[PDB]
Amino acid sequence: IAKNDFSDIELAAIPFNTLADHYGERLAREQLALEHESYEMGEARFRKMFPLITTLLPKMIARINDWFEEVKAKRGKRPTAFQFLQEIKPEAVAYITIKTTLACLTSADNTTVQAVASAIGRAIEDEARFGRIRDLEAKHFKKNVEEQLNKRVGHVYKKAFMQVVEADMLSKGLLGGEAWSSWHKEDSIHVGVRCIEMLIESTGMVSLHRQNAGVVGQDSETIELAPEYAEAIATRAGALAGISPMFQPCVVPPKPWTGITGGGYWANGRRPLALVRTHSKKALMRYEDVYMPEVYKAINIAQNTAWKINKKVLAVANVITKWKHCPVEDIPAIEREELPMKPEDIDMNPEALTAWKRAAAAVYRKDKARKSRRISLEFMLEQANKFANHKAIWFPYNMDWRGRVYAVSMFNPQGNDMTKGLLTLAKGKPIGKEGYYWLKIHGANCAGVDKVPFPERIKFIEENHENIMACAKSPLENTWWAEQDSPFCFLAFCFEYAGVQHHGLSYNCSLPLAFDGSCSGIQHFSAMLRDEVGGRAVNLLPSETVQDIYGIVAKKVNEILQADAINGTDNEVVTVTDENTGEISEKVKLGTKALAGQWLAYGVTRSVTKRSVMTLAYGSKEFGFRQQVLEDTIQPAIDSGKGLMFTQPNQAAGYMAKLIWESVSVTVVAAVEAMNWLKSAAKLLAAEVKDKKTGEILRKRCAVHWVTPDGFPVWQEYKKPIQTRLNLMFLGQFRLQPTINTNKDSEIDAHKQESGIAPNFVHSQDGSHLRKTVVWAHEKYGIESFALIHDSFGTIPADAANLFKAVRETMVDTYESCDVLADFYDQFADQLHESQLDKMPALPAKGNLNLRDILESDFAFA
DNA sequence: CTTCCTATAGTGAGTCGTATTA
DNA sequence: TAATACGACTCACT
Ligand SMILES: Nc1nc2c(ncn2[C@@H]2O[C@H](COP(=O)(O)OP(=O)(O)OP(=O)(O)O)C[C@H]2O)c(=O)[nH]1
Ligand SMILES: Nc1nc2c(ncn2[C@@H]2O[C@H](COP(=O)(O)OP(=O)(O)OP(=O)(O)O)C[C@H]2O)c(=O)[nH]1
Ligand SMILES: [Mg+2]
Ligand SMILES: [Mg+2]
Repeated sequence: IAKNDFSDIELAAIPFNTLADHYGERLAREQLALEHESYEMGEARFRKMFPLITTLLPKMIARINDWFEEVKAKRGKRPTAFQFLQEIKPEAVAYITIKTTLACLTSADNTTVQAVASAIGRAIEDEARFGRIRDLEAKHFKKNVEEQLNKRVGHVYKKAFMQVVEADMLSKGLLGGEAWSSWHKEDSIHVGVRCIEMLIESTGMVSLHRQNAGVVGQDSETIELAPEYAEAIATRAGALAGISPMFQPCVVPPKPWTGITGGGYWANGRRPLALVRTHSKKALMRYEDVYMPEVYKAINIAQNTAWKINKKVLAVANVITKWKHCPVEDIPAIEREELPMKPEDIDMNPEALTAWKRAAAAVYRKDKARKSRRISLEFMLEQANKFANHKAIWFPYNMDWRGRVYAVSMFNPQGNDMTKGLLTLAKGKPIGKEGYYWLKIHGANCAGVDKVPFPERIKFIEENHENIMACAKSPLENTWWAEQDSPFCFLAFCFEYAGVQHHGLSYNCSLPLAFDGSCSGIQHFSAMLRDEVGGRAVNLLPSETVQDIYGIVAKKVNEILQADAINGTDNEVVTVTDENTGEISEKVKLGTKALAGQWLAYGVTRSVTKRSVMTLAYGSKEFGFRQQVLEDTIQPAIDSGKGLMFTQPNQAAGYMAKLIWESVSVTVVAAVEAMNWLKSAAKLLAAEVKDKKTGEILRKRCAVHWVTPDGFPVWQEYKKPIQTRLNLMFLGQFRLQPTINTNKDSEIDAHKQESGIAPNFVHSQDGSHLRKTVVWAHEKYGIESFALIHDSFGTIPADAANLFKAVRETMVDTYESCDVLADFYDQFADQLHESQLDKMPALPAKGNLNLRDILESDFAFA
C-alpha cells in the first residue's frame, strides 16, 4: 500500500516524477494542480482573476480562523466541530464549503441540511487526512524538472494522443488506502454545519429554512441560495468562474485500475477513488480479492477515452443561455416568475383559496427548481469554457455496487443535452460513407425521429437539408436546431453534416454516435427466457417496423377501454342513507362503465402508458401506476384547466393502472414472471429462520450474493440504518437537531432487500453486458472511443458499424453460454438456504426464439 | 408492501447532568 | 469557580 511503505516526504514525489516522465511536463504540472483545485484555492490562481468567488471566499476564510478565537478565548467545553477543524488550513476550509455548498445546491431535489453537511464534512475530512501530502506535493510539483527541453515540451505537438501506461512501471507509491471516511457521520455533521454556519455569517450566499413544519413526514430543513447570488449567476457571466466541481476532467490519460482503490486521478495528495461506490466498508472489502480481469480491462478502456470540447457549440452555448427568452425552454430563464396574487376576496376556503394553497405553491416550488437547473448549467458552462481548448481530456470511471459504469467528473458525457452536445471525441477518422449514413441517422435520433425504419430516417435528413444550410452558418439566427428533442446534440451534428459536405466523405469526424435500445432490462429479461412477444415488443426481434412497447400498451389498454365503455359496470351507489356517516369519503365508487368514458375523453396515447412501463423494470405494479398516471397526466391536466371531466381523479387513476398492469403483464410476460420469481427468492432467502417454537434460530439473514457474466461479483447487503439526532445551536438563534443515519449499523432491511433484488439484477446485467461489450469491441474491431451511458454506447462515425454489431454479438453470446436465472440459484442453493428449499422454486418457463435472431435485429440497438 | 442508483438522513424548545477549560 | 456546548429524553407539531 501507499503508506507503511515510504515516508510522506516522497509519497508526493513519485506521482509527479512519474507523471512528468510520460506525456509531458507542462501538462504534468497543470494536472495535480487541477486535481488540487478540488481542495484549496490557488494563491496565484486567485490573484489572476483581476468575478464572484473572489468576494465570498475571503470573507469566509477570515471568519474561519476568526471563529477559532472566539472559541479559544472562551473557557468551558469547545464545539466538537472545532476539535477537528483547527488542524486544517482555513484557506481550504472556506473554499471547500462555497463550492461544495454550491455543488449540493445544484440538486433541486435534496438540499436538506443533511446532504450539504454530509458533502461538506466529507471534503473537510478529505483534507484532514492527506494534510501535508496535499501540501508537500505542491512544493514538489512546483520546482522544474531535470533539464531537457525537447521531450519536456510536453508532446512536441505530436498529434498521437499520448496513451497511459501499465501497472508495470507504476511505482508501488501510487496506489490507494482506506477510501472510506474514517470519521463518524455524527461528527461529519458538526463540521459541515459549522462550516455552513460560518458561511452564512461571512457570506449570505445561502440561507436555511424550515420546510413544511409540523409535517411529521415531510418536515426537514434545507438551504436555499440567496437571490442576490442567484441573480448574479444568470446575468453575471463567469460568475462561478473560479468555482470548479470537486471533480473535474483531466487533460492527461488517467491512472489505470488494478485495485478496489487507486484509479482515475494520480495526485497521491488527494482522496483515492473507489472502483465500486459501496454504501459500506465491508462490502467494498469483499471486492478486494476478485480475480476479475474482464472487469478492470473494461473500465480501463472506458477511462482511456479521450475527449474534446465542442468549441463550436460552446460558442453558442454560453451565448444563448444569457438571453431573456432562449429558444430552449429546457433552459432556466433569467426573468422573475410572478404568481397569481390573492384570489379576489380574502377569507374563503371553497375551491379557490383551498386549492390556492396548491395554486400558488407552484411558483414557490418552481423558483426553487429553476435556481437548481441554472446553477447546474453555469457549472457545465464554466468547465467548457475552461477546457474549451485543451487538446485532450479524459474522464475517470466508477461503478455502483451493481456494475453500471459512471464517469467521476461531474461534467460527465453522461449528462443533459447541453452537456453532451458540448462533448465530442478526438481520435476521429474520415467518416466516409458508412459513417455519413449513420451520421444522418444520429441526427434523426436526436431530432426525435426514432419511430420509423432507418430508410425513413435518412430520408428525413435529406428532406430538411436547406433547413441546415444556414443553421450551421448563423445559428444565432437559425432558431430551427433548437426545436428537436435534443437541440444541443443535434447542433453538434448540424456542424458535422455541414462540413462533411464541404470536404466530402474524406471529412474526418470525431463526433460520437449514440445507440440506445427500446427498453433496457426488459430487453435482457426477454433474453434470458426468450419471451416471444417480449423481444418483439422491445424491438429485440428483427421486426420490419418500429415496435413502440409504450404505444402497444396504449391501443392495447385503449381496446379494453372501449369494452368498459359499452358495458363494464355502472355508477355504484353513493354513501348517503347509512347509520351515522361512518365514512363520507367519495360518495360514489362510480364504475368502469363511465370511467372509460372519461379516458376516451382525454385521448390516452403512448404518453400515459409510458413511465408505468419502464418502471416495471424497477418494480412498478398497478398500485404504483396510480400515483404516476395521476401526477404524470391526470393531476397536472386538471391543474392546467383541462381534465374538466375527471370528477373523481384518484378512482380514474386506479382504473388506468388496472388496465395498464394488465396490458403489459401478458406482453412482457417474461419480465414480470422473472421479477416475481426473483422477488420471490429473496424473501424466504433474506428473512432469518427460527425453530419449532421455543425461539432458537440457525441461519442468519444472509446478504444477497451472486456473480455477473463478465465476473463482477456483487452483494445487496441492504442493511437497516440506525439513526439519531444531534444538538446544534446554529447561529446562536435556535437549536438544529439533525436526524441522521449512523454509518455503523449492522441490521438488514429484508422488505427492501426484496423489492430490490429483482430490479437491481436487471441493471447488473444491462450494465454488465456493456462492459463485455466495450471489451470485445476493443479487441474484435479494435475500438478505442466509447460514449456509453449505461445503455447508450456510442463511438466515432467510422466505428459505428463495428459497434452497432458488436453489441448484439455480446448480448447474444452472453445470454447464450450463460444462464443468469439458473446460475443465480447455484449461487446459493447450498451457500444460502439449507432445509426447506421447497415452496419457492418453480423455475420460469423458457420460450422459443433463438438469440441469433438478435445479431440481425435492426432496431433495439441496446 | 407498493419508483432502482449516481447513497442516504423529522424538527425545535424544555429540562438536565456531565466533562472541560480560561 | 462558574461558563460552555451537547448528548439524552420528551412532548406538540397547522
Ligand atoms: N441511472 C440513471 N440514469 C438516468 C436517470 N434519468 C436519466 N438518466 C440518464 O442520465 C442522463 C441525463 O440525466 P440527468 O442529467 O440526471 O437528467 P436530464 O435528462 O438532463 O433532464 P432535464 O433535461 O429535464 O434536466 C439521461 C439518461 O441517459 C435515472 O434516474 N437513473
Ligand atoms: N435507472 C433508470 N434509468 C432511467 C430512468 N428514467 C430514464 N432512464 C434511462 O434513461 C433513458 C431515457 O429514456 P427517454 O428518452 O426518457 O424514453 P425512451 O424509452 O428512450 O423512449 P422515447 O425517447 O421514444 O420516448 C431510458 C432509460 O434507459 C429511471 O428512472 N431510472
Ligand atoms: Mg430530470
Ligand atoms: Mg433509452
